[PDB]
Amino acid sequence: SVGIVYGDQYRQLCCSSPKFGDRYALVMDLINAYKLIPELSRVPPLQWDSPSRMYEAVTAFHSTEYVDALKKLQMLHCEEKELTADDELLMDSFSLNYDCPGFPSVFDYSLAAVQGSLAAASALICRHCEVVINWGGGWHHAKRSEASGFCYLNDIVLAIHRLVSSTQTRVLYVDLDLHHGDGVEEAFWYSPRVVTFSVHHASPGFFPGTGTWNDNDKLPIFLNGAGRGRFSAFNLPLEEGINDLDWSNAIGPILDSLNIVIQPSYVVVQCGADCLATDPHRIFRLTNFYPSLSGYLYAIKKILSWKVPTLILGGGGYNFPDTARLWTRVTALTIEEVKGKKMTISPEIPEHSYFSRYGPDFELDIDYFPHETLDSIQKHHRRILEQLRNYADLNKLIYDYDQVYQLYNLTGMGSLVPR
Amino acid sequence: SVGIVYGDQYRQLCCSSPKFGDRYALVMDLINAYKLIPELSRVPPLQWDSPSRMYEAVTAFHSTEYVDALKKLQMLHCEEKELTADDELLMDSFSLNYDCPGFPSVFDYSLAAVQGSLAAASALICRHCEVVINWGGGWHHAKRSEASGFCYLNDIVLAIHRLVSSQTRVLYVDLDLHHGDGVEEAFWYSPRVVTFSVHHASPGFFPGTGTWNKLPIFLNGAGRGRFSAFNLPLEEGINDLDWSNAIGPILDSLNIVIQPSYVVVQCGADCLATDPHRIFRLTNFYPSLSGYLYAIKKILSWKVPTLILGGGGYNFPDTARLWTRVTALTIEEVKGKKMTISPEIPEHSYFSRYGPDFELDIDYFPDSIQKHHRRILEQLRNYADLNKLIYDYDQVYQLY
Amino acid sequence: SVGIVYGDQYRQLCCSSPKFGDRYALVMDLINAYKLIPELSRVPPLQWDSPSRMYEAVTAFHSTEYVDALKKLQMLHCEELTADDELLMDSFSLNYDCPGFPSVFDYSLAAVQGSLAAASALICRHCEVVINWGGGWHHAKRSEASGFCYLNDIVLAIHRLVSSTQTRVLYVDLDLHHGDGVEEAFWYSPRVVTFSVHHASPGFFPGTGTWNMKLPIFLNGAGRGRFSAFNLPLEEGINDLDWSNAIGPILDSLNIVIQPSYVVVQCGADCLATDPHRIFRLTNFYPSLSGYLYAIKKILSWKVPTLILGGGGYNFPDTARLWTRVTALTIEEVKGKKMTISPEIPEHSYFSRYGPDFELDIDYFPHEKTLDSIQKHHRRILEQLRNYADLNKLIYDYDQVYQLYNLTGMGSLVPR
Amino acid sequence: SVGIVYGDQYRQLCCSSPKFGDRYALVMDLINAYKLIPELSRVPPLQWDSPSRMYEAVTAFHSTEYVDALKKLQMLHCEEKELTADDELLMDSFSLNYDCPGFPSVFDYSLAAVQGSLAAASALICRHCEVVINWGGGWHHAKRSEASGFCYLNDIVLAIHRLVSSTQTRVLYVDLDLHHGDGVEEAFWYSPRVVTFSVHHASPGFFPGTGTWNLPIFLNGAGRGRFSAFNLPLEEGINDLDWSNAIGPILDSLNIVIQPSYVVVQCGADCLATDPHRIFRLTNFYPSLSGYLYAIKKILSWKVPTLILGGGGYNFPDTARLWTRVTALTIEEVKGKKMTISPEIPEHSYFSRYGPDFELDIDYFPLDSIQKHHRRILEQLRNYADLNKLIYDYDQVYQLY
Ligand SMILES: O=C(NO)c1cccc(-c2cn(CSc3ccccc3)nn2)c1
Ligand SMILES: O=C(NO)c1cccc(-c2cn(CSc3ccccc3)nn2)c1
Ligand SMILES: O=C(NO)c1cccc(-c2cn(CSc3ccccc3)nn2)c1
Ligand SMILES: O=C(NO)c1cccc(-c2cn(CSc3ccccc3)nn2)c1
Ligand SMILES: [K+]
Ligand SMILES: [K+]
Ligand SMILES: [K+]
Ligand SMILES: [K+]
Ligand SMILES: [K+]
Ligand SMILES: [K+]
Ligand SMILES: [K+]
Ligand SMILES: [K+]
Ligand SMILES: [Zn+2]
Ligand SMILES: [Zn+2]
Ligand SMILES: [Zn+2]
Ligand SMILES: [Zn+2]
Repeated sequence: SVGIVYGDQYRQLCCSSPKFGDRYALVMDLINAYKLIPELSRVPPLQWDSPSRMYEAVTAFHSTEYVDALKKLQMLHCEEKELTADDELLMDSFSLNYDCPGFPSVFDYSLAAVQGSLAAASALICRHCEVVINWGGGWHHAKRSEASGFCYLNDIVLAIHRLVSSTQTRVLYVDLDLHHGDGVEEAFWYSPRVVTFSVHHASPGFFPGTGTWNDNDKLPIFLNGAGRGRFSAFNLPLEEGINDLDWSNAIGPILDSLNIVIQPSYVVVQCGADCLATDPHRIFRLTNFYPSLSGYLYAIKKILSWKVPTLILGGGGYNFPDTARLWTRVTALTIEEVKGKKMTISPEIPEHSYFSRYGPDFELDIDYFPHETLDSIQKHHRRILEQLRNYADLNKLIYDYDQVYQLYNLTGMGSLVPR
Repeated sequence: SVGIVYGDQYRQLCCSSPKFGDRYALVMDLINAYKLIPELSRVPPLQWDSPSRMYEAVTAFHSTEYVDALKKLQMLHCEEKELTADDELLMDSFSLNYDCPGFPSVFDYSLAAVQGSLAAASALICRHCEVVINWGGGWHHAKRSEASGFCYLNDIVLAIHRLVSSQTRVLYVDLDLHHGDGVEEAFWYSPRVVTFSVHHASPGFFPGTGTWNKLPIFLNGAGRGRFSAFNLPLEEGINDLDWSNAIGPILDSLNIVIQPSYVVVQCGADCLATDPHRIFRLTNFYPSLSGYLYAIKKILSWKVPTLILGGGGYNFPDTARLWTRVTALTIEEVKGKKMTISPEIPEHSYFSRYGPDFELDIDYFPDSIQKHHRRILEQLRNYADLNKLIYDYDQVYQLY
Repeated sequence: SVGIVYGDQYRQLCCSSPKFGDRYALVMDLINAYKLIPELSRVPPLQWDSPSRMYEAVTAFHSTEYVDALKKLQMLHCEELTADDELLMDSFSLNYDCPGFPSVFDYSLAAVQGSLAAASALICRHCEVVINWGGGWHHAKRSEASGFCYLNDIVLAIHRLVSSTQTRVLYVDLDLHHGDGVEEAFWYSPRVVTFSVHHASPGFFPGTGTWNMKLPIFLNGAGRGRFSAFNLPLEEGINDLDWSNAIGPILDSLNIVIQPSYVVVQCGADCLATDPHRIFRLTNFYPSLSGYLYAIKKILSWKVPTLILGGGGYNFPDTARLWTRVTALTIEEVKGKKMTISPEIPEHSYFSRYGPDFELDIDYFPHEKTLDSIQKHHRRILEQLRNYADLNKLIYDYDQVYQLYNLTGMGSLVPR
Repeated sequence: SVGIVYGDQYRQLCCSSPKFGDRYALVMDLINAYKLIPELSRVPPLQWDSPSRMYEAVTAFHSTEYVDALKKLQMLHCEEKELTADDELLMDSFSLNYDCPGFPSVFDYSLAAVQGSLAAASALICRHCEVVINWGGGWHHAKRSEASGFCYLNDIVLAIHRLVSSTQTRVLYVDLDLHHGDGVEEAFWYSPRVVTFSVHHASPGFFPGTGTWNLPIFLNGAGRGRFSAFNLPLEEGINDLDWSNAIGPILDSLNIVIQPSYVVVQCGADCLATDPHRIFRLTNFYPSLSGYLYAIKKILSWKVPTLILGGGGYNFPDTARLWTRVTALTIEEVKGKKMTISPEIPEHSYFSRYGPDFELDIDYFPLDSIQKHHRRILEQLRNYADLNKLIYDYDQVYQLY
């Protein structure tokens, strides 16, 4: 069973923010227009039996004072009067400003993603679904008491906490967004049982600034967790311009090696679409092509081949029609891999009420033409495999050198694997 | 609303240089130890959506080749190998040497101050704050294609450029011991940015400008910027009261005549009597009254949106002592809210650096100007004539 | 007497082309709004007593087959072309930047009418200077339209001047572009000395007026006209002061050696810093002094009868701002009568075109060298002037040219 | 109309290089001697309103650093002194050496061909002309940042780029030169909307080395451009008839399947039997029918707006003889007006260069491999149409062979 989170009120709330507009509606209606919905189990967003129960769920990660302020922010925007000087100071102390402003539905909107991702986690735990998709979740930047990067509540952290607390259990978090998954990495910085791995662009002044090299008389180093969590936070920063094949070859062996050594009970994937070549960021050059294979589809197919219960989340993606094109192909691929059932998608966009948003071509492939020794990252592979070996030793896990070696030897790079 | 620039990454980068060490941490922790943080709105440093957007922002003033060299200098210092002869020549061509050497974070460090001061300007433009403080910025010596005086990127120029491009005039006031040459040069041809620096000048003293230039005279701008660059050089040894009487009437007449839309103040603390320069004898005393606090209170009385920046200051505990009082004064004047600072340094992480006395007061025992006033008043009349500005000449004469 | 060409029908025709729109109207109405018109003598455009007399006048330079085709082009646009018609027009470059429109012949002829009348007013001594802001079309060739120019009013005016009763004419071309049509017309003629200052670079219109690439050389005329065509190409970015210092000594030297009976000045405004070409950085400032006003003031100080023409200029309000100052300066220098121009644009029906500032100075902020000098061009040009004087058996007053250049310590550049 | 690029400055620049001498003047003076100029619309070379505009046009393909170096090379060759060691190294890094040395007009000469072919493309886009000829263009070997084979700037790539960006638009490029058209092929390697087709000699060690087997296989494009680059390499000694039958069905198949909006033809004359290469044996005969005239007549029969360019040709009078007949044929096919050309060269300034016989015909007395290439090319065209979701009659196309 492949699950997908949706509902009537859920759709309205996910489409109520000023930044993401109707993106969620385009995504779900394109999935529906390609007749995928009858193949999927609807997973209803979680609801609670009291305000105290909802508050207890959200403050499993976020501070009480931060949740109080976010609810007040919504109350204030639902009325006419402006904020007092002391209300402004309170909101500024939680970064509820700039890129994370208030709007009349800001609390309900943020809470909805939490409701959907917690429901998704519960459907994996009780083995009702082998995979669950939530295209309304994936907000990786929010911190315990701080909004960041259009993210107000961290549905990912709360979903992972539910998985890891169910009954040895380890979770592997994989972050494919253009940006570093800083909020999820920070929440589990001291926790060996949640291993985080983000691949992303990093460069001076590019948001959020972390996930890359860190005094004046020593070579830079990668921080990678602390305390009991030492060696448990992984990062691969990449330069701008990377294409499908080079991104696939960059993360593929690393993903396979993480699965071999960590042996996770659950995988959580953030699948932000802002690495597409047609995203207005224009930083990476990934596609949604499916023969010349989309880096995204290569990575998802590899993750699903492990047969580990998996949560697939959304995230960034600022070309709304092209984000829908990618996530529709991810959804079809998940059905095929899990159910063994061929899913044939017409190259022409089907009739539906958002059809006119797919112009001028009205085709499923994004409108991009890919075009092309010293840009390699073999020293990153070596650094990351040494970190994985250190993680295994610290946590008294089997490090199967022979299997990791043969994996890397498939591409002639077995010498990078440490013993 | 009074804003202040800080953040966790910002703090680590502002403390990553060899010359300034952990100064920014002492400053912000003393402000926090005196319970001033809850009175202030945190302004997060600006971040960009692509490398191209960052480059476009910095090269609004600096040349692309200089920005390229500064980034390569950081990369080269993150590897063990020595520089090649060709790379040494490249860095020399941009003065990335001597007092502006490379180190492993030199580009991220320099850019951080630009991110802070651009966010500060935007907070003023959108009216979120009436005043914004950035003690990580104020690097007034860097030029279009040249590092100078421990300054690599000119965050002040970029901030002012954002302000004027939002009829808009900016008044720039430079209180540092040293002449603010980079900012003056950037706006040498611009009448809408009036610059005014007070500083020590004497033969061989850095950077050499801001003073008399067959016979000698004062240069003061060019083209349509003629008469728009003001300077007051002072002899060594000046105390709070004489420095205050020197600058006070000039500040008041500049505001009256120019009517600025924004004021930008560089508040470098190397004029303190206890700075190792030991050139001027200013204090942080708040009843003699600190020359710094006199100037800031006067500027804030104008009720013009204002950016307050850092700069020099090489006695790090006494720089923190001064800038903590400047921050409290700004809260008082803008919000109308009394601030009571204990004369004893409160216990906190850096308490031991304030020994052996642990007081907030620094440990100190406290016709040339008339001519400069006549010259500056004449220059201001010439500036107003050239720019068709309305001003009661006998109202501004009586200030002096 | 300072004359200026205008009239009611003339204004309509000069404002009838697709490229230049109402520019001539803005120029003359700004001159009128500053109250300069009562100081000037109106010079009416020349009219003829028959079609044959008009045709004879135009074909003093242009070919009969080119004039015939230009007349037919207007006729056709007053009524599609046949394939033979299209071939005919293409053979004369009556296409691309020089297309047809319903008034193309009358429009082109009008500039000729104005500049011929201007020349006659100088010849009979009615005016000491005449201004024609509807003329100055320096690119047109004897059988070819070029660069928005269909008929060469400058060539026809110079021909009238030089054939009036040892007469030599000095032509000075200040336009951004090389004055190739005028230079070509008089290539074999020693009695018309042409001097153009301009931008030149690879691919920039029209391509001539620079090195011909043995090291490259400047071509400078041929036959009896050898050494009589002068050129100074300049790199982009030059400001008022550097342009003034570039051409000032060369102009003074040309006057000393040539001793012209008439000067003709093309004053195209596309060197302004605010022209959309954005190549040179000249201004109209008058205190840091406009290069144009510096050069006009110098030329008028010679006290030689002078024709001042327009030409390029694609920021129409800023072209009017410059040419209004040129007009006031000409009155001041010739009459000795102070002309005070208010910095605020006066009320008139084109007032709204001068926003958002509504001031007379162009809206530009000048800003800022050792290697960009052109002293070898000065040396080359003075050698050419010496060669011209020797070929034509004219006095070469070395002492005077030397003292001129030694005012800036550059007397060593002058050849013996 | 039929347009042709010329002008006095254009003529001077096109005649300023050491390799091609006054070839362009012979071509245009023979066309004029046969009284063809009144039948043709003159297309003036493009000029720009600033250096920045020129640079923007040229760097639509070429790198800024390469254009900077080519301009510097001209500057350096306009002075007396030798190059410094540092400047020699700079020029070497762009292959501005060997067969692409500097000379006093090298940048203005190279830019002139770009000016002409861009103006030719604009005349087709605005529909002033149905066909435009530029015998000063056709420099197919230059790359983004590399000079090659006497080519410094690629006027063909820049012209094709203007054509494809004008409105969906598809361009068919046909390269008849003795050499493989590698620079144009490479520029559009990833682009399905520009289909390139070169017929050429290829053999071990022969310039430039590409356009042939790479069990070896033909590379044919990449990405969305897979199957969009076509090549036909031919053995030395081939005659008019065998070359015509080799390419004739390929050309018709491409037009039927691609349905191009524009055709661009490179017509380098170094396949002539009398070219000093002496590799192929084509003629300019118009009764044995010139392979060049066969191909041009076929392409013009499609009634698609067409650009005809020059290229190689190192026997200058015989190149003029061929291109004069190409020009007369273009007028005939487009206008439907017969062009009678005397078999004897007319009197004109260059008459003495056509001795000792002074005739218009060049002075020349005139298998399983090709069938294998045809099967391969047909399979590639089927793959191209499938990948690009184009509809075509499989047997109507195969019938052509
Ligand atoms: O995706 C994110 N985090 O994972 C995230 C976090 C912070 C900021 C942004 C964001 C989005 N946009 C608008 S798209 C656009 C981008 C560049 C140019 C023009 C439009 N700008 N910044 C996204
Ligand atoms: O602040 C500045 N510009 O605004 C600036 C610019 C250039 C140089 C310096 C500087 C600082 N120090 C160390 S303090 C010290 C001073 C005197 C004796 C012993 C130590 N030495 N030179 C500061
Ligand atoms: O003045 C001339 N000869 O003396 C002359 C001759 C040929 C062409 C042109 C001309 C004018 N414009 C439009 S202005 C403009 C220029 C650059 C960018 C944007 C607008 N474009 N080309 C002027
Ligand atoms: O045409 C070309 N590319 O399309 C091209 C490209 C590279 C080189 C050459 C070239 C020309 N010549 C001299 S002719 C000759 C040929 C053989 C023997 C004697 C003289 N030699 N090589 C032409
Ligand atoms: K990521
Ligand atoms: K962890
Ligand atoms: K100062
Ligand atoms: K200034
Ligand atoms: K000129
Ligand atoms: K002459
Ligand atoms: K070929
Ligand atoms: K192709
Ligand atoms: Zn993102
Ligand atoms: Zn200082
Ligand atoms: Zn012009
Ligand atoms: Zn060839």
